Amino acid sequence: HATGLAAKTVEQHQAPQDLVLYAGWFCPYVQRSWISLEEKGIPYQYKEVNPYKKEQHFLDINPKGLVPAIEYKGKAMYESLILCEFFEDAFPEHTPHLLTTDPFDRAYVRLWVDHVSKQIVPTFMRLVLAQEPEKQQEHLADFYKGLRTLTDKVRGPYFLGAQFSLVDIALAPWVLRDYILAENRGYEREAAGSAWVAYAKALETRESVLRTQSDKEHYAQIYARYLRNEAQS
Amino acid sequence: SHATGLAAKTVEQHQAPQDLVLYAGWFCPYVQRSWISLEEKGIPYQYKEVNPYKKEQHFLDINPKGLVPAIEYKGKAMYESLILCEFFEDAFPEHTPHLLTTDPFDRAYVRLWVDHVSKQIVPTFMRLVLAQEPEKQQEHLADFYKGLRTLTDKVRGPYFLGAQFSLVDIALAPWVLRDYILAENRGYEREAAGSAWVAYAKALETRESVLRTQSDKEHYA
Ligand SMILES: N[C@@H](CCC(=O)N[C@@H](CS)C(=O)NCC(=O)O)C(=O)O
Ligand SMILES: N[C@@H](CCC(=O)N[C@@H](CS)C(=O)NCC(=O)O)C(=O)O
Repeated sequence: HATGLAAKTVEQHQAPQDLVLYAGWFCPYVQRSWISLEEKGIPYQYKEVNPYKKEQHFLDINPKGLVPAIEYKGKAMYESLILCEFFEDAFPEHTPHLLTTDPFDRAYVRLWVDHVSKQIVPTFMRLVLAQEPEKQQEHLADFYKGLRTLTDKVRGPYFLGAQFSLVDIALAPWVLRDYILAENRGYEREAAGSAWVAYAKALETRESVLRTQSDKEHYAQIYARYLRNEAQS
Repeated sequence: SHATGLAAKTVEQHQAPQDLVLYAGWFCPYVQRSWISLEEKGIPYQYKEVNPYKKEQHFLDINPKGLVPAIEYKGKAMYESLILCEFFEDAFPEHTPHLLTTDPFDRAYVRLWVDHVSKQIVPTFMRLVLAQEPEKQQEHLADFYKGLRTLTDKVRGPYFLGAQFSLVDIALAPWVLRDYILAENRGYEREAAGSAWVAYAKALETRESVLRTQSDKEHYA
């Protein structure tokens, strides 16, 4: 179960609601969708899914079995980024608009969300799973490269500037987890450049992000998560 | 090096300058996705052919990654076919049809299945072209059929959502137009994927906006 401030948030979201969020406290993809709900003040019921003992209703409405998922007005959806966009569409008067209202900026947000999903997050995983120091160093260099492609475009404090957006939300969960890299894979924020130092700090101090954060897990736990993902591959 | 057939007429019809400039390659199925959306929605555009062997400096200036499709609109530029398709919905909100629908849940549903097209079906198709060994080719073809049935399990007909044409259809159509490559070179035939695939491919490749973007066929080279 969730701990820290996240435990407070879970306890405040036990009541039934039209929107049900099927979550895992540990899951960074869930955190993306959870941050969006906390940013926009959308009402939601939080249900904790134990992946080792998934309940039957969850599987009926969500047979692929991933979190996050939602049920809303009797229909179900999954995929963290799709849910983030769905919250924008389905609660149109619940500001902030995390894609902006501007058509080009919305496209630019989607482009850089894609960079997070395609480059940054997969390399984070490959670095955790790299075994030889040489392969670890190669994947760490690639992590820096992918971080720096993004920080080249960060206006500050957030990706678009003052306006928090889905680019920030897509990435923030992995900032919260980068102590794993610092403690086990030779990473330091400073080695990716000062812009990353400042942007990481901005993401991890965002109040919505803090409200979804549990106590730090151990390396063995996340490594176990990645081996389970491999086993489901 | 230029569009042919029906596509050459469409190109000829879009040489005048417009607010929206589409940087295109006639052969590119990703370009076709974005081109189809413009033709569905009646958005004014100017078509510019990018020859990949001699890219204009201005195209590289405003689009350093140098991919097509790309657009220039109001001094700003963007690329990635599906992002452009969503951009057309947002930037031209009164040009119907709304190819992701106007319903929040159905929009998410469309996004989910565009992803399955984008992340599963098209990559498998591409692994099957490049595979050379019976080993990888037999595997990728089986995978390809698996992805098609999974999709046609949800096709309502004539199109993915039913009567309403959508970005799921658009994301896949260019590879329906190209599946003769698989048929002539990799043991593929629509009929092995089920009657539903046969009908849905027919529906996609007879779509007027699709036909407008269709050049003569290329060879396995
Ligand atoms: N692409 C998905 C990834 C979601 C995902 O992989 N979630 C993991 C937990 S972090 C999961 O639910 N795995 C299924 C399981 O452990 O049984 C998304 O963006 O939501
Ligand atoms: N993910 C891109 C793929 C675009 C792509 O690969 N375009 C090819 C043409 S089919 C290209 O421009 N390659 C660069 C070149 O050949 O110069 C999209 O969806 O737009």
